[PDB]
Amino acid sequence: VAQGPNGRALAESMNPDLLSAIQQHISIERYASVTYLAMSIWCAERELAGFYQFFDGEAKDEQSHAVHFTQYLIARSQSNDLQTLDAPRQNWDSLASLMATAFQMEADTTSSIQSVYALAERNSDTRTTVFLDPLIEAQIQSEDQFAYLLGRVKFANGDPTALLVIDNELRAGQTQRG
Amino acid sequence: VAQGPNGRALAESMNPDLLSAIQQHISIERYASVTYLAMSIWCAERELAGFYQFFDGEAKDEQSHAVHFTQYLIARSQSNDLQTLDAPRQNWDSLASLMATAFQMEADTTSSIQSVYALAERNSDTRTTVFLDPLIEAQIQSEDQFAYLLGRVKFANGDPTALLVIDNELRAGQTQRG
Amino acid sequence: VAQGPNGRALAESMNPDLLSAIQQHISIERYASVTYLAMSIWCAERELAGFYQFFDGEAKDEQSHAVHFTQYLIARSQSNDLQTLDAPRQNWDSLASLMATAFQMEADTTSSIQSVYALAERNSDTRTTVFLDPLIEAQIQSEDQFAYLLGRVKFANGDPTALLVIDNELRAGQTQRG
Amino acid sequence: VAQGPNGRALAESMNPDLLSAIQQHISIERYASVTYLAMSIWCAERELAGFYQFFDGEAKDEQSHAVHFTQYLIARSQSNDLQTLDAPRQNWDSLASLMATAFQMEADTTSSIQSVYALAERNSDTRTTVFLDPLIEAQIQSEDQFAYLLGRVKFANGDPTALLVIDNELRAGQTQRG
Ligand SMILES: [Fe+3]
Ligand SMILES: [Fe+3]
Ligand SMILES: [Fe+3]
Ligand SMILES: [Fe+3]
Ligand SMILES: [Fe+3]
Ligand SMILES: [Fe+3]
Ligand SMILES: [Fe+3]
Ligand SMILES: [Fe+3]
Repeated sequence: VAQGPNGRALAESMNPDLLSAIQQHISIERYASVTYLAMSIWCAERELAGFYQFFDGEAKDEQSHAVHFTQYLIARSQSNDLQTLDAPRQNWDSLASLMATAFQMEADTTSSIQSVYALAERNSDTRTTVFLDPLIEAQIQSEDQFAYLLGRVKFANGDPTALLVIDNELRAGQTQRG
Repeated sequence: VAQGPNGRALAESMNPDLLSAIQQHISIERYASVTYLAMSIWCAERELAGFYQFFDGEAKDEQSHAVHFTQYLIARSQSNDLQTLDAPRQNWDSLASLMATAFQMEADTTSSIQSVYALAERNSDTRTTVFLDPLIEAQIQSEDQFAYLLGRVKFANGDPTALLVIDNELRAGQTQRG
Repeated sequence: VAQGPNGRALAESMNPDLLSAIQQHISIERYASVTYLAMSIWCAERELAGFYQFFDGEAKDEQSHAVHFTQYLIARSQSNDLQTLDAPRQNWDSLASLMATAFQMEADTTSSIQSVYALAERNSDTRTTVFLDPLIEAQIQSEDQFAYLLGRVKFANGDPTALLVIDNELRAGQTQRG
Repeated sequence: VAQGPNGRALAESMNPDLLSAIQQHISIERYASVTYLAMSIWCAERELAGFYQFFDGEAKDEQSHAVHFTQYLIARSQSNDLQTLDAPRQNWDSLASLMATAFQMEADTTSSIQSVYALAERNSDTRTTVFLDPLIEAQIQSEDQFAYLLGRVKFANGDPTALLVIDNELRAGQTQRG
């Protein structure tokens, strides 16, 4: 039985370019996590408690996604390589602008997964494409959700009264079209 | 015992003009169903989740009404004739405009039932007028309800803040005067 | 952040040929729905109550599948386009013949999904292939189920006694091999 | 306050032709009752226990309908006039033939109600047309039901095996399309 780069018994070798791309995607997820934390803080600074609670949960969720990817590398007997994590963006002129960055961060996370997926297909790594399938499905619902929040905030058109109403929705757990 | 046009034992013959008018009313109900689906989609596209859920339920309800009419024709030993279904309207400039079309569609559904009712009376088909009575009663409450939603949306006068408040009412199941 | 054709924030553009093919598949599902309704009616006309209840449920299910596809287009920020719906077939010489059309309609629905799937693969739209995966899986079980019902009815060889026995199975919810 | 023909306070006079027609309809219902009893007996004589139980219940139901009409005459301060009740038909060559007579008896009961209804309309007796409305509705479901039983028995085509299967359905309470 062969041993993988992390020392465990190796079911099938992984191409180093695919390994590198998974390790980088873990950084993308970790960066989304600290970005949602930064957004949580911005909302708390403006007394938007519902948005603060929503992004606090999202930061924890993105971190769970990152850890889920580190477990896949363990399961494949590959080495992890936790990287330097850049500082998040921390300043926005409005909630609409924040939510725009939020949506783009979700969409960018999906693009990263898609890039890993395409490289797995090139390498015929069916374990990885299967592993990624439910994660792409969750990204579809997250994109749908962030499009909903962004659009609802844009509909408010900067009226504080409407932003308070939406804030209370989020505090209540009303965060999707349903 | 005579057999009806659909092959079952025939309790009493139905005039072909009344049969034709019932078959056409089934199309009216099916068309209202797909119209409310189109309206559900328009609302979902604008993050008006409460209106989206309301019209999603209304599309299912109108379809149930259509099927209820197909069962009456079976019970009368008459043939059904499911027809080509036109494409619904799908574009509106505002929620007020959508709700206006919605109210008119409900009122037009009642007019169709009334036309069937009058033809049954002309033909002295008491089974059909009796069958239609509870359906007219339900139309009265649906007209009352759609007048309520339309008027409440018109009262909002296009203010996004008020439309969000109404949207949340509908998501909560608050869809009538009560 | 870019806006999609339906007005929502756009996570990733969709090729117009793939959009068109999804919109057409929605029509396929809507057409299967009204076809199963027509079959429900044919069975009710011949007092085959179990088959009537089965196809009544199947018509509702196919419609849910159609709506599920309209939600995916919303989630992708694409426009829906609800189309003219052709009239269903409504006449069969026997239950065996009806069930043959029923099986072919299920298989044809899967072919339509497969065609959408292949075009997504050509376009590298991984969101769409992932979205379609559970729906293909459900089609496998539906094909298995309709093959079971068709074959059981064919085994009956037109004996009314056996068709009554099968009818009672379906009324009892015994609709699959299990 | 005026007194009605039966001695009670009279809310509104009834035309004697309408009174006579209601009194005769009570006889129609009583005759259907003893007819279903005769049918119950014929089925019991041939060990068709499910059909025996079904018609035993139907005889009791028709009698309840008759009594319901006698209560309406009391409520209208009109006299009842319970009439000589003819002997029922008691011999049939087959269950198919019995069920044909059964369906015709139900349809004939509805015709009698319709005749009363038309005379009430001529006399503008809105109390009577309102009173009759739910009874016509119940007749629609009874006609639907007897068409179902008749057609299912005809489908059996005189095969004892299929008639036993249907008999067991009826014993189980499976007496309608559902
Ligand atoms: Fe993530
Ligand atoms: Fe996410
Ligand atoms: Fe309706
Ligand atoms: Fe309605
Ligand atoms: Fe389907
Ligand atoms: Fe299906
Ligand atoms: Fe009766
Ligand atoms: Fe009866």
